[PDB]
Amino acid sequence: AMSLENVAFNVVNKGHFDGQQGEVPVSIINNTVYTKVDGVDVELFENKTTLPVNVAFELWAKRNIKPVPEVKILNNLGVDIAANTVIWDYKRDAPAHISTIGVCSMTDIAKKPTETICAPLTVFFDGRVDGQVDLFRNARNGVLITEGSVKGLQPSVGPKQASLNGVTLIGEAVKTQFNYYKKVDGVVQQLPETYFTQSRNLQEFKPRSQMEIDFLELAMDEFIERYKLEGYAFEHIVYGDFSHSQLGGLHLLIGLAKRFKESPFELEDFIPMDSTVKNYFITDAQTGSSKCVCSVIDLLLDDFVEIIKSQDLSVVSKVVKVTIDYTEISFMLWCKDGHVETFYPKLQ
Amino acid sequence: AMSLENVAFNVVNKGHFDGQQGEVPVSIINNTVYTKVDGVDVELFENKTTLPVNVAFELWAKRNIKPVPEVKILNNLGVDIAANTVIWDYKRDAPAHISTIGVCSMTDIAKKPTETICAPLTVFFDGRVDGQVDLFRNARNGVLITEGSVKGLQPSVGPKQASLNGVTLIGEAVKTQFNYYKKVDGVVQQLPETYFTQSRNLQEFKPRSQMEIDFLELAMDEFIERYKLEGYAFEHIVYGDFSHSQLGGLHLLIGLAKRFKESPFELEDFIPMDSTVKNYFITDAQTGSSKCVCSVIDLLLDDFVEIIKSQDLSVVSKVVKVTIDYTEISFMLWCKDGHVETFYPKLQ
Amino acid sequence: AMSLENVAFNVVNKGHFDGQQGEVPVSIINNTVYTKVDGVDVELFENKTTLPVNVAFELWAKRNIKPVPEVKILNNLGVDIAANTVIWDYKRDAPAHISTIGVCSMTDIAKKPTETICAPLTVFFDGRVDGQVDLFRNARNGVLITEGSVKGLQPSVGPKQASLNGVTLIGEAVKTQFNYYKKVDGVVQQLPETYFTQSRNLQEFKPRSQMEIDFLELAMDEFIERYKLEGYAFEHIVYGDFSHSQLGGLHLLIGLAKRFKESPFELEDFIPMDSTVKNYFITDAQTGSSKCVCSVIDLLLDDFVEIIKSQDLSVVSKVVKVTIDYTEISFMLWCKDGHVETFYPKLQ
Amino acid sequence: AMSLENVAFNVVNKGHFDGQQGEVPVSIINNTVYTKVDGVDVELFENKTTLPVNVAFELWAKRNIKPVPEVKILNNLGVDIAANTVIWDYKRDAPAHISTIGVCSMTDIAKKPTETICAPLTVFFDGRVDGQVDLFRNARNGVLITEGSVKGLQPSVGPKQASLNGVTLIGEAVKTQFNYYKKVDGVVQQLPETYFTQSRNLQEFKPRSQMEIDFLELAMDEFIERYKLEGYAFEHIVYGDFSHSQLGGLHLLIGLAKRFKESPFELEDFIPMDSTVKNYFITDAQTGSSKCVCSVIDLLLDDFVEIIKSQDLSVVSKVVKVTIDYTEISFMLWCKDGHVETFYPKLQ
Amino acid sequence: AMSLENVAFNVVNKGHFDGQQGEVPVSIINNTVYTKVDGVDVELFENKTTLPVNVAFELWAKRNIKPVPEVKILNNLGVDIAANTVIWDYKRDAPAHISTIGVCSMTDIAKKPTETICAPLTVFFDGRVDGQVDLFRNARNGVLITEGSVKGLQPSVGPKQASLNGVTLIGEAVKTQFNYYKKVDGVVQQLPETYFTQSRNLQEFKPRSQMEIDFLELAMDEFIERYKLEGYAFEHIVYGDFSHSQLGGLHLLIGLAKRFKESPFELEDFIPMDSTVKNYFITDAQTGSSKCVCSVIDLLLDDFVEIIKSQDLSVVSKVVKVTIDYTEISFMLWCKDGHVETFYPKLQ
Repeated sequence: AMSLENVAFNVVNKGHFDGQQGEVPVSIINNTVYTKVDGVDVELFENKTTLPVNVAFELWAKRNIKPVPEVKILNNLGVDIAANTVIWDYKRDAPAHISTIGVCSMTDIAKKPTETICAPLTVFFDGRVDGQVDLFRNARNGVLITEGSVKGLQPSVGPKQASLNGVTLIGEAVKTQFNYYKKVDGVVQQLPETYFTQSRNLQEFKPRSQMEIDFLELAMDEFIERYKLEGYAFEHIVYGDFSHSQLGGLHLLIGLAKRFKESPFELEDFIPMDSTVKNYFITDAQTGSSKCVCSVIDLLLDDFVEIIKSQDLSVVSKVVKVTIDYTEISFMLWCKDGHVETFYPKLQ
Repeated sequence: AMSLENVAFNVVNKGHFDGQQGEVPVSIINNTVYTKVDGVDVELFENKTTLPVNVAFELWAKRNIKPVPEVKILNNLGVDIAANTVIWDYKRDAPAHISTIGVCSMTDIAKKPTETICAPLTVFFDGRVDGQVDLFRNARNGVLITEGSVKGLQPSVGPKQASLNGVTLIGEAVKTQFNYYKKVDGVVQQLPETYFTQSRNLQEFKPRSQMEIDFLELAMDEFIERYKLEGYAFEHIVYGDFSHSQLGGLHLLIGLAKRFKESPFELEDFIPMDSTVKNYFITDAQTGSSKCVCSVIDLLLDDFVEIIKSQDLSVVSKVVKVTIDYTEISFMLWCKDGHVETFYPKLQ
Repeated sequence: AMSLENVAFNVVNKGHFDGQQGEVPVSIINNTVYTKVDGVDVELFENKTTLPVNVAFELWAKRNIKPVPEVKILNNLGVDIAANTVIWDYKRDAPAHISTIGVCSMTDIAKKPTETICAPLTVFFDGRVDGQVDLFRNARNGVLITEGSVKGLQPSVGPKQASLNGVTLIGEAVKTQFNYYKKVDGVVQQLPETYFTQSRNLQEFKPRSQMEIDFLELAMDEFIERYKLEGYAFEHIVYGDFSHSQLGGLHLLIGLAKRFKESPFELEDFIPMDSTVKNYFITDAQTGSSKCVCSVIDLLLDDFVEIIKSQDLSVVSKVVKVTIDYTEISFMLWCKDGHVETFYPKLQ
Repeated sequence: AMSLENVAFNVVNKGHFDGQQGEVPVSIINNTVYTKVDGVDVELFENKTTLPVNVAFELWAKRNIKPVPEVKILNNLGVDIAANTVIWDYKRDAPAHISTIGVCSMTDIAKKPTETICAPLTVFFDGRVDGQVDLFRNARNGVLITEGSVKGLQPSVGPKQASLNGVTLIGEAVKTQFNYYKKVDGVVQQLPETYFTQSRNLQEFKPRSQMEIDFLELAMDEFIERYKLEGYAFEHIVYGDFSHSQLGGLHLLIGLAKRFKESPFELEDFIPMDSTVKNYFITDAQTGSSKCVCSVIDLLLDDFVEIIKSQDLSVVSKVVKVTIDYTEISFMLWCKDGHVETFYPKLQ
Repeated sequence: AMSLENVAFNVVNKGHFDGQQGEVPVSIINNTVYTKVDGVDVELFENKTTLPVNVAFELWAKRNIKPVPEVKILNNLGVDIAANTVIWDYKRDAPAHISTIGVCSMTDIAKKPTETICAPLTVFFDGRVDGQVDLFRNARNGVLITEGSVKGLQPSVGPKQASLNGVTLIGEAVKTQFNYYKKVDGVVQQLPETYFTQSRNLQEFKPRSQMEIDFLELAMDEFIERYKLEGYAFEHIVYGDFSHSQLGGLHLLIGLAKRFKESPFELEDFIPMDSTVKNYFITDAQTGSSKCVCSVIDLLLDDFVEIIKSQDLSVVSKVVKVTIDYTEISFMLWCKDGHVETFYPKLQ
């Protein structure tokens, strides 16, 4: 019994779509959904998607309000569609997937993920919903998340953090660390050994290790001494070189966060989307040092130190592949006389 | 149980809103309403109104599909709103009235015309719908149409023609001639004795009298001779003077229709709406004779001859007030030596 | 080397996309594509589709300019996508199919119809293009058109008419009659024995048989006498009953065309798309007789006479399934005392 | 002498509409009003309303720039329209009322509030403008604000705060505390005894009592001890329970402000408008505790303590009505064994 | 004292901008200008231009309503801007020139054509307006039209036809044949000896010579015999070859008009603008013969016969430059054994 007026009633009264009966008067003007509240129009939704305004409104109302995997993880695992839910991409202000299964009549390719149209697609299954672990078992392609153990299936421990209504957090009142399972052409995959990005903000950056606490509190030369990082170019890669017109290094989010406490800078997110590696056009406000494409990754400083210290420093230029968020991230490693010159997530 | 998807289901399956249950998938993109038919979007409605697209769609679906009074009559009678129906203005491609009573939740000022908000508005009542003659009796202001007599109420015989789905016609299978009643401040008002405009097109103009048949067949001089119209300036007023840069006269639709059979002309409808008198920026294609504001009225030629022959031709300039479509239309009558020079529907 | 400026250069210089090199300055304002010609913007395309303006522009430029099957035939045969071409739907002013194969980077689901994503879709193949008969042989699902025989494949002779740039015609300088082939799940399907709709207009209707010439010339009673159609309700079904408020019958396009020569009527195409059976909200201008859903089919009068004369007239109400344009069209046959009362393409 | 170019001249030169003569060149592109300043377009106004761009621009230019009652007060008092001013709703970025009286030709229902169309509407009168106290005296329905005493009328002391150009403040250089008067059908109303919401922000929250200073400085168990609030569920209602997946309580703005100093949270304002009680979809970033509909009221903690301590705690579930901002606010009071379990502003 | 409300008042009351004082309430919604007429919005203008809606509305209201040169002539003469008028392009529904001089504050580059910014632009001057012949004399660049002689200036007799409000006509009540003058870099230029295109429609085509009357009446073979056109390929060039998939010839409008009387065809105007030579994607409905780029010129058949009979037929391929509408139109002349094979307005 789906309608625009019922989706709007649910938004107004329940904060989101909750399957409740009722209708509120709605008006659609351009890309905005309004509702009449005491004779005046109140904005309910501004469409930032490439879908029709009323269709995007319904998918946003029908979004998953439980902690879900971050869109970058789902993309890295090859998820095409979700089973009977909408994973809302809060970085793009749009649905994470083109089509739905049992969600919205306009976007639905099927009502149940058992339909033969879903067989070639990697369907996302949520073990927290009844029957979805069995639906994954029967599906040809899919990704499954669970809070606990699945009989006979070997798990992949995912990241500590998940997205709850666009807030990335490590849950204390809710579980955010999931077990991951993947099936390709009916065969359960052995998910690779992986590092995870920490998904922190520059504004509210918090250290998650004694090494990260020491990076933010110590001076550059004290930290590099304490952690035996001489010859690993942390001055360039992590701290950043602001002495020339082209900003040197600055590829770790912790280094950007440290810089941010002292002086501000403009980070232009020219491709605004969730990804393991982010690219910014950075302009340092203090010096005027800038870089059009400054690739930034948020790895735990210990994990980045482990990666850089596990590389052969005998070649001038070399690609270093690292599994991060289940995807293969290529890095460019540049050395001279057995010491690191630069190390950065490889641009195109 | 009103919804956008239900209004669209009714349009698709019933040709208009018919109160049927069901929903079709709808998408709204800009000012157009689409529906998915076999995987592709099919346009159902293009909003040409100043109302939100979904609101205008519902009012158009909920339009009156019975022969109704032409919008010019309703306007001339001071109608502000209709009771539990939508009079669709096909000349403006929009609802004839801003608000509704018991039609659409967005535009509704009341559910029943008995609500105190309707008391100061001239509500249109349709005696063909049960209980509407009683609602007119209780209404402080209103206009009533009926197919027969209402005990005690003195009728006004309206025009022969009515509008059925945008087609103005004199009904043969349906009744289009109504009795008119009006109330101002609780008091039934006597509607004036009036002429009616014939509501004809220039393209499909058909004569409705032997005088009109003779105007279209006889040459200018033999028609003026046959009907004793010498000294009444029909050469200027009805036939039109195309000899100078400013187009002379041409204020009767029959004269424009006669001209149209010999040579074409541009009629620019700069205020596109239904009205007793229409204004056009006319450009004669043959001669290049033009007039920015050429007021045109479609009176039966006999009725126009009666009006012009009932005037005193002894004054140079005089306003002549004639009741047409229940409204007083001022004409400007210009005479010299007891003969008409010009007679035209008075501008501004 | 695809670009908006190159697609626009091809439109301006070649009349459509022709793979020519070059660029013209383009501006996009709202849903319109303009080009600068001597300092002023000239409109190249108005987007009437639900796709982005630049994407719809490219698909329209890349439209098939050879005589192609009419969209109603393709839909009736279950075509989902075309192989390396765009079938443009001139009734909807939009692409006939959502996605493309090797046409446009934005709409492409594949570059070649051999990609596993195309396997479950009924791909349209054109035997007039090199390698497409082979691609049909390899396709899991598909519809093939050819100008001659394909060794081993049993053909279905299609309609005489095809669509060349939106003009439906029976080709004299070009071939418009194709052989049809269909495959469902790797298996070549036998297309049914079918009648074809004639695809004529009400305005430019031309008779295609001596029976059709006699329907338009002879009066109702002498046509029914000459062709022994007494008791088959042609007075109601084909000629139409305009005596009551609800318009009776009028389900054959030839009957509407005959009526159109005497007096005009409004046909409201509330679902504007190509289909075997069309639904119109009809208002007869002469009488005021109207019908919200008047289903109209354009069959050759001989074919309609054959269908109605091949029915058992001994039951009060019965569904009659007739294959027209490869699809099964249900009719409702109503009889009384061994005579037809009504016969109409069954609604909903 | 009202024009778009004159309204724009006033905005550019006076900061708002000031009745000054002059014109600036204006361009309208979609929902934005621009002005040419030295050959380039400078944005003057982005329309966030459901009114036409030029009409909304004029109403915003003609907004009241004196401290006015907050829109939530006006709505609670039943104000329909303002007399010869525009109360701009800065929460909705739109006019607070549909129509105007003597403001804008497009929205005006009358030029003077003495017109019979205004008689049934509750017109807002400002005693600070000459003759408005007399206009209220003569009006059938209305709300009057004054800075001082009105002869013969008994006042209602309103809130300390008013809105000056969207900034809610307790005036020091201007008077923001008004006397309120209301008339219904010619009869001056006895306005009810009421509490007022404090209209504070979460970001710039400031305590307005020693109890509020102690709530923010003391620990939970110290405050509940000092103010004898044991058994009143302040731990749940005011402090908030973040231990479970559903966020417990958190219905007072002071409690949200206290939480905000320690850790951040997402408050989703799904119905963005001014109201006595606000509803937010809250997600606690630290714990992942969330609630789709968390009703929040900003009462002075002393006023909330007075309300909760004046309730009978002997029933399991009970509705408690409290007059806040002249409106009746229903609360849900849940008790067990003579102690409060929860107390919250009642959702639908 | 220019305003949107005053431009709209002039449109409503005068049919166009007439410098009259007054204002009407206006609303702008998207690309449409509306006015309130008795409580409802009536559309005044739909913007089809790339200028802001209110700016395009003012330029259309301020359009030249006197017979003016056709836009193709102005373009061929290199006109960039008009002096104190707007030449409205009715083929593009937009101003013919980007900027104005003394017309609209938004588009104005100057108030008087004597401003140094106008010196490098070819300004159009109208000798029918006081002081414009003098402004042409002082102009560095310009085109002047006059109804009579200008002392000392050698005239160019222009075409018989001009455009009066979008209607191209040879004036009888107005003068449409002008004297043309041009200045490049202060120097009066001698305009070439030229043919003129006749500016006729396919629908309302009328012959303008005994040769043109004979082309439309006589069969192909007897016209070619009567006018001694054997060996000049009129069968291909003028009559058109519809026997093959590619439509042969058909480059003269009279030939298209003759064809149009027997059977219809689609002419796709892919570059919709006024030009000496027009390009159409033509599809013959009868045969299915088509051509993506069919260049069509409307020359008087006598003028085309004179051009083709004045060519040397001894070379296989040759470019023939003919002056038409003051511009040099290149034709491609193809011969074999002393006879014409084809002659067409040379593409790209």
